Amino acid sequence: MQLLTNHLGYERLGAKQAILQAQHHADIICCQSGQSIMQLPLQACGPVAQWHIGDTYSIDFTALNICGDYRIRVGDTESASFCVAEGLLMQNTFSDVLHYFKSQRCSGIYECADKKVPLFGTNETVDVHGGWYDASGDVSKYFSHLSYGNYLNPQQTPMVVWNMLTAYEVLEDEESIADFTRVRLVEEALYGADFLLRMQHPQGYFYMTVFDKWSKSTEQREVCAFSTQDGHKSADYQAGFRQGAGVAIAALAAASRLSNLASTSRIPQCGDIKADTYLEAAKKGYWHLKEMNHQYLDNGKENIIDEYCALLASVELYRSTQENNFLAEARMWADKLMARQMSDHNFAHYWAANDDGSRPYFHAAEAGLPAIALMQYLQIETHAQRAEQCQSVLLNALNFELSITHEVNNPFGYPRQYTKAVNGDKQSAFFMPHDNETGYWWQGENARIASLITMAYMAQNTINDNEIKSQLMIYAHRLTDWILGLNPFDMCMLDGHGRNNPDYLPELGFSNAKGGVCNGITSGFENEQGIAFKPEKQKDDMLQNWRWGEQWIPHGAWYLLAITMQFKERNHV
Amino acid sequence: MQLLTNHLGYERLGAKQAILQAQPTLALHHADIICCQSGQSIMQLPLQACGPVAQWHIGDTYSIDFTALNICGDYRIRVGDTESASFCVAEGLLMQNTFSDVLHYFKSQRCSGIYECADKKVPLFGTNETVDVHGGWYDASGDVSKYFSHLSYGNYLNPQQTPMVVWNMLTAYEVLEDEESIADFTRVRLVEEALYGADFLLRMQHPQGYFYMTVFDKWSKSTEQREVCAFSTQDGHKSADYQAGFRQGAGVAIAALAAASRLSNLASTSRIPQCGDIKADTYLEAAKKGYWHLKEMNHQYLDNGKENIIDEYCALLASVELYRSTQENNFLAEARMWADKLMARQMSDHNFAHYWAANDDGSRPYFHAAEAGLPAIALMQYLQIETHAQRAEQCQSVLLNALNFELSITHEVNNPFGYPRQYTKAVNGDKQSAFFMPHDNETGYWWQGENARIASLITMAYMAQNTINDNEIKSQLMIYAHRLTDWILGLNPFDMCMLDGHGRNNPDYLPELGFSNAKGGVCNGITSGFENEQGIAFKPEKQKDDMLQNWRWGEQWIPHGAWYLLAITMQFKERNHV
Ligand code: NA
Ligand code: NA
Repeated sequence: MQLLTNHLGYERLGAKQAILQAQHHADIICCQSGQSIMQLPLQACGPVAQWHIGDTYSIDFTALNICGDYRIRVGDTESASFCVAEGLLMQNTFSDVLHYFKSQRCSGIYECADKKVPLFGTNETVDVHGGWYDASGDVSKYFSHLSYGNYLNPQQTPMVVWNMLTAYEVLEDEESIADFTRVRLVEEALYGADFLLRMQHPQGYFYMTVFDKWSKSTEQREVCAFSTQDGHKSADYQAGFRQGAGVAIAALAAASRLSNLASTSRIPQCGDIKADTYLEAAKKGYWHLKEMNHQYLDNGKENIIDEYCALLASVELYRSTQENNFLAEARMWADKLMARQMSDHNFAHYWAANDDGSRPYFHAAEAGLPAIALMQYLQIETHAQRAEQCQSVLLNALNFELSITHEVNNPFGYPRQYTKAVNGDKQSAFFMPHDNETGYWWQGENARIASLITMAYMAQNTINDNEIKSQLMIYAHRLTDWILGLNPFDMCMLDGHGRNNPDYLPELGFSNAKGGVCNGITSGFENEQGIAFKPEKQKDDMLQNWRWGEQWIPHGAWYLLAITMQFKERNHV
Repeated sequence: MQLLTNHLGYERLGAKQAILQAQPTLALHHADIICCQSGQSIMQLPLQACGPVAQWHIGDTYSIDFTALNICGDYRIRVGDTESASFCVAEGLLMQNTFSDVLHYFKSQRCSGIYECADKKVPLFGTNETVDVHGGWYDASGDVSKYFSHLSYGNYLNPQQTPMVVWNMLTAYEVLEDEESIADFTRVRLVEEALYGADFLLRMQHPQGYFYMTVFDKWSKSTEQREVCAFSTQDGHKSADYQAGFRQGAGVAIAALAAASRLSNLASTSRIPQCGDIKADTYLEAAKKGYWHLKEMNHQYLDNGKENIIDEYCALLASVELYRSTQENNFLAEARMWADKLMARQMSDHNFAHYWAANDDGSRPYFHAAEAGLPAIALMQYLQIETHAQRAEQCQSVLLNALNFELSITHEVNNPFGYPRQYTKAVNGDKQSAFFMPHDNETGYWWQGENARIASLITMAYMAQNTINDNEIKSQLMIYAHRLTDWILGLNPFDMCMLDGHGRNNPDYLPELGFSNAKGGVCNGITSGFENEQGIAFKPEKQKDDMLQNWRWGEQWIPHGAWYLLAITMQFKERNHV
C-alpha cells in the first residue's frame, strides 16, 4: 500500500485528494497534534488503461480549510506530510521559478558567440544575444521548432515572455505581492522582450532559432530552422505565426503597455522602458506576417496554431493601440479559431488541427492555448452577439476537456486528449501519439498540463456557468497535483521541491536546475497504452532519455503562469 | 528522543556520526544502522554520552560513530523505536548533489536589470564623478549592494566579500582540473562565473591603482541611492574612505586577478568552446598595479592606520598568486615578508598555546565570522611556492600549531556537534574561548551566523591533507571537517539544513517582503542567544519578527555559498585519502 499526495500540499480552498494504491477508510492527521481530525471513505477506481498500477481509491478531503500540516493514514500506511495554505504555490515556489529563469539566461561565451551568429547558408552575421537556454541539455535558443511537422510547433521563448507579462498584470492588484517581486518579474520579462527585439530582421520577420545541432560548440551556433532527430539545418528561419512569431508580437505589444500599470511608476527605475520600440516592432512584425505568413509555412497552409497565436497578437495589439483595425483583425482570427471546434462520431466539440477535422489538435506544450486565446479575445469584445457566440464555443471547449478527461477510469485526473497517429485513426488517449508528423518527437507534457491549469483558472473570470467553473477548479487542482508528485511515480517534477526530483545527465555536466520543470511522464515506449518515466530499456540511452528528465523552459513558464492564475482565483469558491 | 544526522548524508570514506537527544535516564545502550532498501540492520553501535553544552539547554546528547560503514546506499539510524530520517552514503556525495546548484545560485544573484543600469554610472561619494562598476553579484538575499568588504571602522572584522567569491571559484577550478569525472561543461560554467567576477574586480579598480570598497544603497533597493563609498554603523552612514586597503577586500582581489591571468596554463582552457580570448594580461597588470600601489599607500586606507592579521593573510594571498603567475623573485620576496608577519601573529597566553592574535601584543585574539580558516589557508598557499628548506620547515611548524589550536579549542568543552570553537574578546570583556562570536565588539552592533567561517575551516582542514606531514593530525582534521560539514547540512540542534534546496527545514529571510532566499544559497545560520551569549539561537522568538535583528539568522550572504563551494571541492579532491 502507498498513499500518494501532492508533495507540497493543497491550496486552502481547493479540491483536495489523495490516492491509495493497494491490492478501510482514511484518517486526516494534524501534524502539530498527532491526532485524527477527519475520517473519510475510500472511493474505488478501476485499473487505468494498460498502466498496470493495480486498483486505486481516492480520498476526498476538500472540506479541510484549516491552514496547517497534515498526513493521510489508512491502516498502518501513512502519506508524507504536506501543507495546506492560502496561496501555497505562490508562497513556496514562485520566487524559485524566477531564479530558475535568471540562472538559465544565455551568458558568457554563448552570449559572446550570439553577438555574431551567421544566418544559415550565408556569411552574414547578426547580433541575437540574450534570452535563455532552451533546456538543461541544450544552449540553443528558440522561437519554435518541429516546423516541418506543421501541427506540432511549440511556442518557446516568446511564450515565456507573454506568460511573465501576463502574470505581472494579474499580480498588479494583489496587495500581498511585494514590489521587489514585481521588480524581479518584470526584469525577467523585459529581458525576454529585448531578445525578441533582437530576433526581428529589418524586413519585419523573426528568426526561428539559434541552433548548434546540440553540440554546445560556439562555432556551430547559427540562425536557422532544422528538421528530424539528426538536426539538419535549413535556411527557412523566417517564423510564421505558428512558429513563435505570433506570440512574440503579442508579448511585445503587452510589454509596450506597462506604463498603464501603477506599479511601473512606483518601483525603482533606470533608463526608461523602451515602450514605443516594443510597440513599433510588434506592429511591424504583425503587418509583415499578414503579407508573408503563408510563404513561411512548411506546407503553405495556416492551421489552428497560427490562429491562436495570431489571435493573441492582434488582441494585444488592440489593447496597446485602441486602433480599430486590430479589433477587426482579432475578430477575424477569433472566427477562424472558433471554426476549428468540430464534432464527429467520437466527440462533440473537439478541436480540429486541419480544415476538415480529420487531424485533431493535441499539443504537448500548449493544449490550453485555443481556449486561452478565446478568453483573451473575450476581454476586448464589446459586441454582445459576437461575445455570446464566443462564450458558447468557449464553454463547449471547456466541456470537451472535462468530458474526455472523464471518459475512462482516471483516478489521477490526468488531462486526456483526442489524438491521431500518422498511420492510425482518431482516438482519445492520455499521452501524445509517438507516430506523428515529426517522425521521432514525443516527451513528457508538463507544459501542456500547466497550460490547461492556466485555462481552467482563466475560465473563472470569463464564463457564466457556475457548475462548469466548479468542475474546472477541481480539474485544475488535480493537474497541479500530478506535476507536484501525485502521480504513479510518486515524483515531484518541480526541482527543489517535494521528493524524487529527476535529473537529466549530471554525469555529463547537464544537471537539472532548481526551480525548473522537466518534460515528465509519457505512455510506454513499446506500449502506448502503458505509462512510463525513464523506463529501464531506454533510461541509459542518450538518443531517447531526454524525453523524460530533461528540463525545458516552456514547462517552467507555463507553471509560473498556472500558479499566478491559481493565486488570482485562490479565494473564489 | 530525536536522532540528528547530516540531512544529505556522508562521504563514503571517513568520519560519520549521528547525534541522539534523549533523557539523562536512558535505559538503552545501542543503535542500529538500517539498510533502507531491505530494512536489515547492517551494523550495531554503542551510544557515547556527550553531556550538556554550555548553556544551550538542549538536554543530553549521545554520539553514534558509524565511520566503519563504507558501503554506498541509503540508511537510517534506529535507537529503540526512534528512527532518524534516511540519508545517503556516496563517493563524491556533496559534489554530485550540490555543486551544480551552488553555481546556479551565483548565476541567479548576478547584478542585472535596473541595478546593472544604475551601476554603469554610479556616483563616487563626495564628488560629482561617476564610474562604471556594473557586474558582480548582489551581496545578500536582502541587499542588492555590492562589496569588496565593509565593517572597516571596526578594523578587526573586515570580511573578504566579492573578491573571496572569485578567488574561491578560481581555486576550485584549478583543483578540479585533473578530475576525470568532472565534465567540461561544468568547467565552462565555473570559469564563466569566476571570470564574470574577475571582470567586476577590474571595473572596481581606480586608474591610480586602488579598488573601491562598496557600491552601497543604504539597504534601500533604490537605484539612485547607489553610491561608491565606505559606510559605518547599523544606520549605514556613508563616507569618502572608499579606498580598499589589503584587509578591506583589495588583497584577495589582487590574488584573484593574478590567479585568473594563469588560466591559460590549464589544458581545459584551450579545450572548452571559445569566444575570443580570456583577458590574461589585463588581469595580471591590474593585480600588479594594485599590489604595488598598496605597498605604498596601504596604511593611508586603514581606519586606524595600522595593518593587522587580516592585511597580512590577504596580502600573503596576493603576493603568492603574483609569484605563481609571474615566476618573478620579487614576488617571492614579498610573499616571504607577509608570511613572516602572519606567522608572528601566532602567540601563547595562559589560556591557549598558539592562538591567533589580531593585534601586535595579542591582547585581542583573531576570530572571524566569515573566514577564520584564512590565516592557515594563506600559509598553505605560501608553502606551495616556498623552495627554501628551512623557511618551509619553520612555516610548517607554525601551520601545525595553528591546526592543533583549532582542534584543541573545539575539543576543550563538551561538544557533541563538533561546532568549531574560537578564542574571542568583547570590547569590555576578557579573552575567553567560545562557540560563537561576541556580540559586544568593535562594530557596536554586528554579529550573525557563521556558515562562511565554518566552511573556511572545512577548506583549511582539507587543504592540510596535502600540505602537512603529520598523519595523526591529518586524521583528526578529516573528522573535524566532516562534523563542520554536518552542522551546515542539518546535524545541529535545530534539525535545519542551511543549504537552500537540500535537506529539511530550510529557513527563509523576508519572503513576505519579496526578499526570498534562493535555492543553492547558504544563510548566515546559528548564533549564541540574543540575551544569553552562553546559549544558542536561530530566529529566537523575541527577535524573530524584528527587521533590525532577524537578518542575523536567515538571510543569505554570498561568502557562505562561495566558501561552501570551495569546501566541497577540497573534500572532493581528498575524497580517496586513505
Ligand atoms: Na518558416
Ligand atoms: Na579605506
